[PDB]
Amino acid sequence: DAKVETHEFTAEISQLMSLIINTVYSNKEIFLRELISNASDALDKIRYQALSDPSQLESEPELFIRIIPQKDQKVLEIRDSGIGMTKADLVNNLGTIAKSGTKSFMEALSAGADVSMIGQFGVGFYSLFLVADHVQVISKHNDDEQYVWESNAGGKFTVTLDETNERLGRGTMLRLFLKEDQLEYLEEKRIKEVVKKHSEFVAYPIQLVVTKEVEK
Ligand SMILES: CCOC(=O)NCc1ccc(-n2c(S)nnc2-c2cc(C(C)C)c(O)cc2O)cc1
Repeated sequence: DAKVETHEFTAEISQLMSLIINTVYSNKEIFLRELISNASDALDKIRYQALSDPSQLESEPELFIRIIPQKDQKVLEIRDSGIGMTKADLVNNLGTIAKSGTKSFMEALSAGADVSMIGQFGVGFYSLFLVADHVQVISKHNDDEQYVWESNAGGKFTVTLDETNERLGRGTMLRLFLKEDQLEYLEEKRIKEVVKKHSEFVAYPIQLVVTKEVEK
């Protein structure tokens, strides 16, 4: 019965989340580019460590990004085998500590910036609220157990020891609970379109998991 630890977002991050979840910006599909870039960055970090110490890869030898539609749940999962995040990393990097990126980006938006520039401010993760109203971040770093960070775009998030999801081995899986009007991002054809348009230059395989009935 793992303790659910509740934490408060810094005010700036709560402010940014509210802006994104409510914005009517047109090009919502850039969320996927931002999340694939975060995955690629985490994969770059384990590759760097493994160049010196190859044993760091033994927890999951393959380096990949994997997109898993869960149609019945209205959930889109994005998994990577990058370096992952410890419990402390999840609490520190995903809410409690003000990122400079938040304020500068919000000022840029007020001045006319395109929401698509969010990654240039280091806060591209929060673009998921363009298409989702709830997210779980499941992560496993070689230095810690597997943990789940969870938020509903409010001012609070939780961190819980993971006793309910598939083991990642090493890496991170985002579970996006999609809005009711954004279910196109569960479709194979649409996902492929978005990946090919915005994520052509990625050094890791981008795998798409598709479920089909075996016909008679
Ligand atoms: C806190 C917001 O920061 C960002 O939006 N991007 C920078 C970033 C990129 C990768 C990681 N990361 C590391 S280090 N290990 N795993 C990840 C990771 C993080 C995310 C988001 C939750 C930030 C992700 O979608 C995928 C990841 O592999 C952390 C921060």
